[PDB]
Amino acid sequence: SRLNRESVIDAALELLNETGIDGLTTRKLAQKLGIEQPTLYWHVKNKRALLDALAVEILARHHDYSLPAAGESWQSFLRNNAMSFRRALLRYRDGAKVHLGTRPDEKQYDTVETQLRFMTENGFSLRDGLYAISAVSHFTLGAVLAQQEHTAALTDRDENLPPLLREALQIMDSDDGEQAFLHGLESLIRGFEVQLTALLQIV
Amino acid sequence: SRLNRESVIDAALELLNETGIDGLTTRKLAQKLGIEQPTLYWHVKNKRALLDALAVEILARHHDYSLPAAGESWQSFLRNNAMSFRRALLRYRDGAKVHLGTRPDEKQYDTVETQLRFMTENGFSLRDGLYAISAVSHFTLGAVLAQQEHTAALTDRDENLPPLLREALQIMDSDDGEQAFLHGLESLIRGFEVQLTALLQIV
Ligand SMILES: C[C@H]1c2cccc(O)c2C(=O)C2=C(O)[C@]3(O)C(=O)C(C(N)=O)=C(O)[C@@H](N(C)C)[C@@H]3[C@@H](O)[C@@H]21
Ligand SMILES: C[C@H]1c2cccc(O)c2C(=O)C2=C(O)[C@]3(O)C(=O)C(C(N)=O)=C(O)[C@@H](N(C)C)[C@@H]3[C@@H](O)[C@@H]21
Ligand SMILES: [Cl-]
Ligand SMILES: [Cl-]
Ligand SMILES: [Cl-]
Ligand SMILES: [Cl-]
Ligand SMILES: [Cl-]
Ligand SMILES: [Cl-]
Ligand SMILES: [Cl-]
Ligand SMILES: [Cl-]
Ligand SMILES: [Cl-]
Ligand SMILES: [Cl-]
Ligand SMILES: [Cl-]
Ligand SMILES: [Cl-]
Ligand SMILES: [Mg+2]
Ligand SMILES: [Mg+2]
Repeated sequence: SRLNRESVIDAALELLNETGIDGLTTRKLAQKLGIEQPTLYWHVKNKRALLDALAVEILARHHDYSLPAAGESWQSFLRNNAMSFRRALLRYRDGAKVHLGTRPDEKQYDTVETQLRFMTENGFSLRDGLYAISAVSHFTLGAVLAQQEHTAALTDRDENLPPLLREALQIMDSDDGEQAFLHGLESLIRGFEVQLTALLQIV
Repeated sequence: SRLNRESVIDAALELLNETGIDGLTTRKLAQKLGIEQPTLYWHVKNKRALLDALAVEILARHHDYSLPAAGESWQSFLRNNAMSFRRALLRYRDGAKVHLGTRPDEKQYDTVETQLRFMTENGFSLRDGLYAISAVSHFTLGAVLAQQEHTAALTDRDENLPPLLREALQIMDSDDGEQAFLHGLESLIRGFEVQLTALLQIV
């Protein structure tokens, strides 16, 4: 079939949902595109190059809150950005693992620069603005990977549970982690705010 | 060589540091133990069972702040627990990926039950206590995986960087993520505290 960049990425994402990141191979992508492995090679040099592109294209296609709205507070921006980032990572099997270890791509430079600038224009130093963006990013990726990797490992396999653990697993498994993620996200944003507002005051 | 559980785990962790989680195979563990693959099989049924055990044994051996000190505040306990958890995950190559998707093991039941009880005895509901423990856990795992997966992907490969990104990458890469992790950890703990102290007050 068609091997332009957009068609390759469509087929790779389709394959990702069927196989997960570990079982995703260029050999299985060739089968799905109806081509021989050396044909695919001209287009897609290895698995690493494929994963690097998927990580970019998943946010391009499905992360619709990269940028603040005109006049939006930094608190509201981080909340909306994290909810969007989370949605985009969950939309594909092993989506957080696909994002992990990447750094912003050249196609993302204007986006991420605007996010860092916006934090500095709302009274954060670059460093404190970066620490908040990194904390939100790590917390959101951690929460998604815990969800996704939990699903995954459920293709492996106690009445011996002590009672608070038993109840805690009941609670954790009552949604895709949305409740726990949103509660933690408010805690993190509020902690950022207490720090920003404090200036040089002992806090 | 010796194939008791402790010797197998010693050799597997040694192998993990040489290969990483993706390149860790029962076939390479057999070579390192000087045995045939069917000998190893009697001891170690597959990679999943090995990873599940390593995840438990890494914290058993190297996470020394599982439990609060007598009279320790919940704030201090979460901080010390997160710093210890982080140290233990970083001690082996791909250590966070080894932890990911596991749930507490039977050998960890008394430990994790004590942690959940301790949060409830410091005025959290089980649910709000679990949300704080999960947020700390997700944030810490996210921060470690970002570090570890960054190292990993550096076995793949711009003057075009816009200036705040360029400076942000300089900052991020000035340590193993310790500064950014500790700053975010204080933000999260303080947000937990503002929530706890608020009770039913609008906050
Ligand atoms: C500024 C970026 C950055 C800076 C320095 C080192 C980095 O590794 C990063 C990122 O990896 C970023 C992302 O991946 C974003 O998810 C990212 O790329 C992004 C986006 N494409 O819209 C986001 O929404 C961001 N968000 C907080 C989850 C986040 C970026 O802020 C950072
Ligand atoms: C209570 C545990 C739990 C409850 C319900 C579902 C879960 O998946 C968990 C865990 O996975 C826990 C851990 O892995 C700990 O890291 C965990 O097992 C642990 C330990 N062995 O000492 C920790 O120090 C904990 N810490 C916050 C990082 C954390 C545990 O609190 C939780
Ligand atoms: Cl066609
Ligand atoms: Cl074509
Ligand atoms: Cl195209
Ligand atoms: Cl491949
Ligand atoms: Cl990452
Ligand atoms: Cl600027
Ligand atoms: Cl011996
Ligand atoms: Cl033996
Ligand atoms: Cl033993
Ligand atoms: Cl294997
Ligand atoms: Cl996990
Ligand atoms: Cl109890
Ligand atoms: Mg990123
Ligand atoms: Mg765990």
